[PDB]
Amino acid sequence: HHRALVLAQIRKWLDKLMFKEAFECMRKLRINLNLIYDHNPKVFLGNVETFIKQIDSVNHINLFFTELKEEDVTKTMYPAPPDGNKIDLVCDAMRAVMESINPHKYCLSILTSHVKKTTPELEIVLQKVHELQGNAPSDPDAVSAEEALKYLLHLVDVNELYDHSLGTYDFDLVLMVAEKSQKEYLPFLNTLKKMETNYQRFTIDKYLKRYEKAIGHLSKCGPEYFPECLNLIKDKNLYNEALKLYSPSSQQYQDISIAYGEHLMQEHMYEPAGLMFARCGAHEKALSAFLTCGNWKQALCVAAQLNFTKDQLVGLGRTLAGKLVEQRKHIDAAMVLEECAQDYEEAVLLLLEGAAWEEALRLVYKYNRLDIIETNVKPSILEAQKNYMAFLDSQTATFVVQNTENLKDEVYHILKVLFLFEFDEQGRELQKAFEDTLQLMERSNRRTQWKLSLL
Amino acid sequence: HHRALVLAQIRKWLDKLMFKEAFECMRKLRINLNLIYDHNPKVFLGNVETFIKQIDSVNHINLFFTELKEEDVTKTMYPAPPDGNKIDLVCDAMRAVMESINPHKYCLSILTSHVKKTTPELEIVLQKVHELQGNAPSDPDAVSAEEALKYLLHLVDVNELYDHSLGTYDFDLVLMVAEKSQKEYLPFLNTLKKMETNYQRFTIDKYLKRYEKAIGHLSKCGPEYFPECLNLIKDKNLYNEALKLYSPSSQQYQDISIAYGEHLMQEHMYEPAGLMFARCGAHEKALSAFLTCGNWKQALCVAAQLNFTKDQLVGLGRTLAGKLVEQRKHIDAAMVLEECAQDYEEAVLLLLEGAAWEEALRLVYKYNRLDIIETNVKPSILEAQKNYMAFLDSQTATFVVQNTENLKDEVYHILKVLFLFEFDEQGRELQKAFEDTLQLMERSNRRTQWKLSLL
Repeated sequence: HHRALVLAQIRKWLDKLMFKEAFECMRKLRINLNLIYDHNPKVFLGNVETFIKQIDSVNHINLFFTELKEEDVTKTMYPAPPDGNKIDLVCDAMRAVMESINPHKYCLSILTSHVKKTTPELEIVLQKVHELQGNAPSDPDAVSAEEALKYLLHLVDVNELYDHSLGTYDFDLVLMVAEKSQKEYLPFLNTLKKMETNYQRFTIDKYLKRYEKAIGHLSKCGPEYFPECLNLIKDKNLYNEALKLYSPSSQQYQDISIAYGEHLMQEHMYEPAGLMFARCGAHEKALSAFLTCGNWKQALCVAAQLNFTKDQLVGLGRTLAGKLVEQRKHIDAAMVLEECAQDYEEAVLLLLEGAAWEEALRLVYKYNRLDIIETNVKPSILEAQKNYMAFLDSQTATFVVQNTENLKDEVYHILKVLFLFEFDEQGRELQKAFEDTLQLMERSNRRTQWKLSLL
Repeated sequence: HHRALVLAQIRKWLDKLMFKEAFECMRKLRINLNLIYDHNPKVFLGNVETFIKQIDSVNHINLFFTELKEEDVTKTMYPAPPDGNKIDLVCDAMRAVMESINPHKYCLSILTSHVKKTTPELEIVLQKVHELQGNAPSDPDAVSAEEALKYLLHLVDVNELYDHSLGTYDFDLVLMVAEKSQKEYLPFLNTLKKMETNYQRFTIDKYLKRYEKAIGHLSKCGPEYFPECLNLIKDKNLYNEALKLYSPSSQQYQDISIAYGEHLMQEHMYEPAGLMFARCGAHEKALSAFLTCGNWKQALCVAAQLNFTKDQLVGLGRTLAGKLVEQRKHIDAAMVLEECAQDYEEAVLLLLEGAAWEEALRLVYKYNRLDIIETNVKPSILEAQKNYMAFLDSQTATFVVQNTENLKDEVYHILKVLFLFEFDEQGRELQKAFEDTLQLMERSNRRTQWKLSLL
């Protein structure tokens, strides 16, 4: 009972926005500092200004930062009868208030609110410690690039604080960190200095594994470096970000576009590669990329961009109809056959293979081939008939989620051609049949019509 | 407590399949007879044979029938700590046992199990009382058509028992009912007798409102009666059942088919009418029926069955493309325009109107009209772009069931033509945009891909 009396107090203090009283006492009985947020997140955010202002101190408001955990201490350590990420909301919201009130007094704390994010923003923290090199000192009123290094050192690995210096490119800043911490690193700098401005920065970023940026340099230190650069891209997969670098219509932006074709190819994402080849004017490549997947619409555009003869098109049409057949895209294969090669007969058989009765039939009359009705169309209907019945045992008796309400359309369609051809018996059979096996599904769909009043 | 002791007994008797003990006692304290089924339906059905056999009596097993209600007396009157319709299961199951054991002893009861169904089968009951006229008497061992009328009279309205006599067509049976019950009905019979066999039965069925059967007669009493008959059909809507009457290829089956066309027309079910006209060889009618709805596939078949000129087809194609446009079926309207009238330009604009970018574009190259890309295609893409963004505020902020996962396809499709045309900015914009407004929907879909690695 000795303890619960204190925590009571603290919960009432934080309730009356008295953060100092609460905090001063928490720190003296070593109670965890998260309480003062976790006790009520919606209130603490929305009163950050009056929080910051009550612990003016920078030791105190940094001691809060180090102690701040992702987890709610109200669930576990101090049991009690948001927007998103906690560490981030608090580091952000707190920093915006410190930014406003006095960026110069709170420098060391604003840096700490970058280092402590769920993904420490050390890139940003060092662009800030760099600016402290220029425009300093303005009296002991501000903080020097060295007073901040002493402090950051307690919070950031030394190998990681050094690796990030180099990121800024400012060498005096880079020395500052090695000397005010961990002289067999002087070889790197002393050869680095002897590189031209642009290629020096490339080597630094390729070394820090920052490839997207390291390309942003090699693109500037000359055209005899384009091959060394093209390599990086090829196998760091920097295709997207390298295109925005060189001007379009450049013979350099051209090679990067082809290599992106070739990489997309070798990755079995064939359609994107066909679109890239086709944009950068590589028609012969885009045609065999569009062929390998079943994109005939595009395939025929690229083919016109190459001026195929009426025959070379007939030949192409066939090749595609094959690729589409082996992708079970029968209706599509038929429509490339009747468009490109005027193969009336093959098209009609493929339409029937994909249960396109009405279109299978339009073609028959468009060509005086009424003989096929007997040979192929009526037999193909009657056989589908059976495969549709046999499927309503197979899927009725033998039955989680049954979307057999999407052959709702397909039955509608075959019912009409059944009636047109005097097959009433099997018509009424399927009508009745599909009806029951469709309502006989109510336990614990849509209103779209497929019936034929004619049966 | 005086009562619950008895009901206890009865529940234990019915439990030990002792129906007689139970029943004998139920009838003496006027307990409701439903108890002996409602106490356990799954058991009583499955022991009907031993039930029937224990009340051999026919008074007793008829007294059960009259007392049998649809409702469970176990829920209400006698509270207790199936397949379908109760009255029907019991009347059926009980009748099948009485049929087997001795159709002649149980005649009066088998008739009662027809009269008591949820929809009393009086048609069937009278075909049975008719058969008792022929093959009688075979001693007092059976029941005469008159001994059954005395009994049925207690159970069936007299006007309804008479109306059904006439249904059997046997006049001696018909007299039997009027005399052994309610002589100013003799005019009907005495003129009815003077009709030929077939037309006499027509008049009886038209009088009993049994039209489907009354047509089955008029179709036989001559060809000068076809007009009187055709009328009945027209306005009793007996089109389906009248077709199975006359032989196909009959000029009588022809007129019934047209009138069914005309009736389907006047009912705004235009597609069925177009199929009927088209089956019975009424092409000119089926063409304007297929036109009025948007069925161009069929429309073009019927048109070939009439040998339209190359021009009369161009003209038809246009007419359909209009009907399809006013049914917002843009892609279809375009495909009738490029097929029937070779209107390249109109088709391309309509495809764009229905967001068929890839097919809109195939056409452009199939005709050297690259100028349209500028004038019409690129502008139409960019505008869709906006209507797709503006729709992701309109449908994201302003939001039960949101199937905005079916424009999943349509975005995929427009993304590719965006990239082909150097519109990366609006590409990445829509990619990013649609992505969030698609995941930002998780609270309390599919895995189909629409992304472009190229953005």
